[PDB]
Formats: sequence, C-alpha cells, structure tokens
Amino acid sequence: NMKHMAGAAAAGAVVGGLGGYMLGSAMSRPIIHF
Amino acid sequence: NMKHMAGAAAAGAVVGGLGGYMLGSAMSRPIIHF
Amino acid sequence: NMKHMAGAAAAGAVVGGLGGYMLGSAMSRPIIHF
Amino acid sequence: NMKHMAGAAAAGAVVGGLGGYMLGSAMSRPIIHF
Amino acid sequence: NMKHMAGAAAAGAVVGGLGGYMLGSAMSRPIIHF
Amino acid sequence: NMKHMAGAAAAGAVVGGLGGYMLGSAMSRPIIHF
Amino acid sequence: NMKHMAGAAAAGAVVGGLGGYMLGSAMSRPIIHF
Amino acid sequence: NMKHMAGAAAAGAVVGGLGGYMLGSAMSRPIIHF
Amino acid sequence: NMKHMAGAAAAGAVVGGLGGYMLGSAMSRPIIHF
Amino acid sequence: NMKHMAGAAAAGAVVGGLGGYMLGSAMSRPIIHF
Amino acid sequence: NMKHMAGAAAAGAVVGGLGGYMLGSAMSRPIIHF
Amino acid sequence: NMKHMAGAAAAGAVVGGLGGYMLGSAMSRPIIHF
Amino acid sequence: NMKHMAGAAAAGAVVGGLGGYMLGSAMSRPIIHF
Amino acid sequence: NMKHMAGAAAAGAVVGGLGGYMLGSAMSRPIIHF
Amino acid sequence: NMKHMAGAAAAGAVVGGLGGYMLGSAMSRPIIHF
Amino acid sequence: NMKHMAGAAAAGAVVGGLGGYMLGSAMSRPIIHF
Amino acid sequence: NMKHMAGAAAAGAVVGGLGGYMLGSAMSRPIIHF
Amino acid sequence: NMKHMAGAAAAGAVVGGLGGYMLGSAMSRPIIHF
Amino acid sequence: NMKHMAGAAAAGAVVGGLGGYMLGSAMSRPIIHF
Amino acid sequence: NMKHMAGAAAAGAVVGGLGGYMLGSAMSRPIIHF
Repeated sequence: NMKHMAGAAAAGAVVGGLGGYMLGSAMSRPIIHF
Repeated sequence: NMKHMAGAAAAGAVVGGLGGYMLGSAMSRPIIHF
Repeated sequence: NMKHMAGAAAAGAVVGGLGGYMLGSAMSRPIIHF
Repeated sequence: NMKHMAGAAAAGAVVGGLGGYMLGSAMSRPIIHF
Repeated sequence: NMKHMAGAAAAGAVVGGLGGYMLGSAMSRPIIHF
Repeated sequence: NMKHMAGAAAAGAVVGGLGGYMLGSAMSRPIIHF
Repeated sequence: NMKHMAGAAAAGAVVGGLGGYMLGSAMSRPIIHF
Repeated sequence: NMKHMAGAAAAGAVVGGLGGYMLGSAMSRPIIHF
Repeated sequence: NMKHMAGAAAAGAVVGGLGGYMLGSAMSRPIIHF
Repeated sequence: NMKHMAGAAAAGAVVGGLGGYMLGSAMSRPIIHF
Repeated sequence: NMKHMAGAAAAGAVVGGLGGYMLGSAMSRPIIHF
Repeated sequence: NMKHMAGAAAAGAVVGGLGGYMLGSAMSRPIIHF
Repeated sequence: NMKHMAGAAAAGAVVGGLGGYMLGSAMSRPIIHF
Repeated sequence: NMKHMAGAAAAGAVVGGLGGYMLGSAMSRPIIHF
Repeated sequence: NMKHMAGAAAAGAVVGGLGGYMLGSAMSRPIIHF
Repeated sequence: NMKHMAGAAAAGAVVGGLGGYMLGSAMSRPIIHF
Repeated sequence: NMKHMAGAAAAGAVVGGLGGYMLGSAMSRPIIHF
Repeated sequence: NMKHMAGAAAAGAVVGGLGGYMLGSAMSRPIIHF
Repeated sequence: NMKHMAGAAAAGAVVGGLGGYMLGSAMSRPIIHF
Repeated sequence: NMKHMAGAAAAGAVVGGLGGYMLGSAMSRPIIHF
C-alpha cells in the first residue's frame, strides 16, 4: 500500500502559492518595450 | 490501498492561493509599453 | 480503497483563495500602456 | 507618482487561487496518524 | 498620486478564489486518523 | 516616479496559486505517524 | 525613475506557485515517525 | 509498501511558491527592448 | 534611472515555484525516525 | 519497502520556490536588445 | 512530569494588573492633538 | 521532569504589571501633534 | 531533569513591569510633530 | 497648564497588566525548596 | 506649559507589563534551595 | 514650555516591561544553595 | 540535569522592566519633525 | 523651550525592559553556594 | 550537569531594564527632521 | 532652545534593556563559593 504526504500538508503557514496542475501547452509571445 | 494527504491539508494558515487545475491550453500575447 | 485529503481541508485559516477548476482554454491578448 | 500593476490583473484565466493577506499569527499542531 | 491595479481586475475568467483578508490569528489543532 | 509590474500580471494562464502576505509568525508542531 | 518588472509578469503559463511575503518568524518542531 | 513524504510537508513556513506540474510543452518567443 | 527585469518575468512556462520573501527568522527542530 | 523523504519536507522555512515537474519540451528564442 | 508555578501565585500583594492573553491582532491608529 | 518557577511567583509585592501573552500582530500608526 | 527559576520569582518588590510574550510581528509608522 | 498623557492611554491592545500604586512597604521572606 | 506623553501611550500593542509606583521600602530575604 | 515624549510612547509593540518608579530603599539578603 | 537561575530571580527590588520575548519581526518607519 | 524625545519612544518593537527610576539605596548581601 | 546563573539573578537592585529575546528581524527606516 | 533625542528613541527593535536611573548608593558584599 501507499502512504503519501505532499504539497504543503501539515505545514505551519502556507503563505506562498501552491503549485497548479496544467495538462496542456503554453504558447507565449510577450513583447516588452521599456 | 492508498492514504493520500496533499494540498494545504491540516495546514496552519493557508494565506497563499492554492493551485488550480487547468485542462486545456493557454495562448498568450501580451504587449507591454512602459 | 482510497482515503484522500486535499485542498485546504482541516486547515486553520484559509485566507487565500482556493484553486478553481477550468476545463477549457484561455486566449489572452492584453495591451498595457503605462 | 506610482503606477502599480500586480496580482493577477489583466490575466487570461486566473484558475488558481490568489494570495490572501493575514495580519496575525498561526499556531499549528496537527497530528496525523496513517 | 497613485494608480493601482491589483487582484484579478480586468481578468478574463476568475475561476479560482480570490484572497481574503484576515486581521487576527489562527490556532489550529487538527487530528487526522486514516 | 515608479512603474511597477509584478505578481502574475498580464500572464497567460495563472493556474498556480499566488503568494499571500503574512505579517506575523508561525509556530508549527506537526506530529506524523506513518 | 524606476521601471520594474518582476514576479511572473507577462509569463506564458504560471503553473507553479508564486512567492509569498512573510514578515515574521517561523518556529518549527515537526516529529516524523515512519 | 511505500511511505513517501515530499513537497513542503510538515514545513515551518512555506513562503515560497511550490512546484506546479505541467504535462505539455512551452514555446516561448519573448522580445525585450530596453 | 533604473530598468529592472527579474523573477520569472516574460518566461515561457513557470512551472517551478517562485521565491518568497521572508523578513524574520527560522528556528527548526525536526525529529525524524525512520 | 521504501521510506522516502524529499523536497523541503520538515524544513524550517521554505522561502525559496520548490521544483516543478515538466514532462515535455521547451523551445526558447528570446531576443534581448539593451 | 511538570510542576509549574507562574503568574503572581503565592504573592504577597498583587496590586498591579496581571497579564492578559490575546490571540489575535491589534490595528491601532490613534491621533493625538495637544 | 521539570520544576519551573517564573513570573512574579512568591514575590513580595507585585506592584508593576505582569506580562501578557499576545499571539498575533500589531500594526500601529499613531500621529502625534504637540 | 530541569530546575528553572526565572522572571521576578522570589523577588522582593517587583515594581517594574514584567516582560510579555509576543508571537507575531509589529509594523509601526508613528508620525510625531512637535 | 498641563496636558498629560500616560499609562496605556489610546493604546492599541493593552494585553499586559498595568502598573498599580502601592503606598506602603513590603516585607518578604519566601522559602523555596525544590 | 507642559505637554507630556509617557508610559505606553498611543502604543501599538502593550503586551508587557507597565511600571508600577511604589512609595516605600522593600526588605527581602528569600532562601532558595535547589 | 516643554514638549516631552518618553517611555514607550507611540511604540510599535511594547512586549518588554516598562520601568517602575520606586521611592525608597531595598535591603536584600538572598541565600542560594544549588 | 540543569539548575538554571535567570531573569531577576531572588532580586532585591526589580524596579526596571524585565525583558519580553518576541518571536516575529519589527518593521518600523517613524517620522519625527521637531 | 525644550523638545525632548527619549526612552523607547516611537520605537519599532520594545522587547527589552525599560529603565526604572530608583530614588534610594541598595544594600545587597547575596550568598551563593554552588 | 549544569549550574547556570545569569540575568540579574540575586542582584541588589535591578533598576535598569533586562534584556529581551527577539527571534526575528528588524527593518527600520526612521526619518528625523530637527 | 533644545532639541534632544536620546535613549532608544525611533529605534528599530529595542531588544536589550534600557538604562535605569539610580539616585543613591550601592553597597555590595556578595560571597561566591563554587
């Protein structure tokens, strides 16, 4: 059997974001002019 | 069998966002002018 | 069988947002002028 | 002056949670028995 | 002066939760038995 | 003056959580028995 | 003046969490028994 | 059997983001003009 | 003046977490028994 | 059997990001003009 | 076991106040004009 | 075992206040005009 | 074992205040005009 | 004339005791045996 | 004239005791045996 | 005239004790045996 | 074993404040105009 | 005239004790046997 | 074993403050105009 | 006129004690036997 503990489980203060889950692609073409 | 504990379960203070779940793609074309 | 505990279950203070669930795509074309 | 753009402003699909804002402390004593 | 844009303003689809605002503390003592 | 762009602003698909903001402390004493 | 671009701004797909902001301390005493 | 503990489980203060999970590709063509 | 670009700005797919920001200390006394 | 402990488990203050998990490729063609 | 003696126990004349116990935060914005 | 004696225990005349116990934060913005 | 004696225990006249105990942060922005 | 402001006046959260006022003496002969 | 501001006036969180006021003497003869 | 500001006035978090005021003498003869 | 004696224990007249205990951070931005 | 600012006024976090005020003498004859 | 004697233990007249204990950081930006 | 700023005024974190004020003498005859 399996006993799995992951993420931020039982943490003390989860003040950062947690990871998402993306099943698909990213096409990115930003254009930045300073 | 499986015993799974994940996310921010049993946390102390989940002040950051949690991860979403996206099943699909992202096409992104931002244009930033400072 | 499965025993699953996730999200912010049993948390202490869930002051951040929780993750949504999006089954579909995002087309994004913002234009920012400072 | 200040021009500030933050958070998930102008995003394309904000499917994850956003960050909260906690002004105070977290005392956490979870006990997990698998 | 200040021009501030934050949160999920002008977003495309805010399907995740947004962050709350907690001014106070969290004492948490969950007990999980699988 | 200041022109600031941060967070996940103008992103394409923010499927992970964003960072919270915690002004206070975390005392954490989890006890895990597998 | 200042032109600052940080975080995951203008990213293509921010599927990991973003960093929080903690102004305070962490006292941690986990006890793990496998 | 397996006893697995990962992520930021049982942490003291998870103020950085956690890792997402991307099953798909990234095509990126940013153009930056200072 | 200053033109600063940092973090995972303009990235292609930010699937790892980003760095938080902790202004305070960490006292840690974990006890692990395999 | 296996007893595995990894990531930033039982850490004291995880203020850096954690590693994501990417199953797919990266094609990158940035163009930077200072 | 523990034998604890604290506060003003067994004192001779407790004419000052004793300490309270506040589990939560204080936001204070007094304005004093002499 | 532990034998602990603290506070103003067994004192002779506790005419000053004793220390409280605050588990949470203080945000303070006084404005004094003489 | 431990024999601990602290605070103003067994003192003769505790006319000053005793120390509190704050588990959390202080943000302070006073403005004084003489 | 006199304008006097003292004590914990206008405070934000007075969780410690305040000082008493003792006009008289203290004779103290505690005997502590651990 | 006089404008006096003292004590913990206008403070943000007075979690320590405040000073008393003793007009008289202290004779102290504790005897501690560990 | 006089404008006086002292003590822990306008402080951010007064978690230590404040000073008392003793107008009289202290005769002290402790005897400590470890 | 340990025999510890600290603070102002067994003192003769503790007319100054005692030290507090702060587990968290201080951000301070006073502005003083004489 | 006089504008005086002293003590821990306008401080950020006064976690140490403040000074008392003793107008009188101290006769001290401790006897310590280790 | 250990026999420890510290602080202002067994003192004759502790009219100065005692040291606090701060586990966390201080960010300070005072601005003084005479 | 006089503009005086002293003590730990406007400090960032006053975790040490502050100085008292003793107007009188100290006669001290400790006897230490190790």
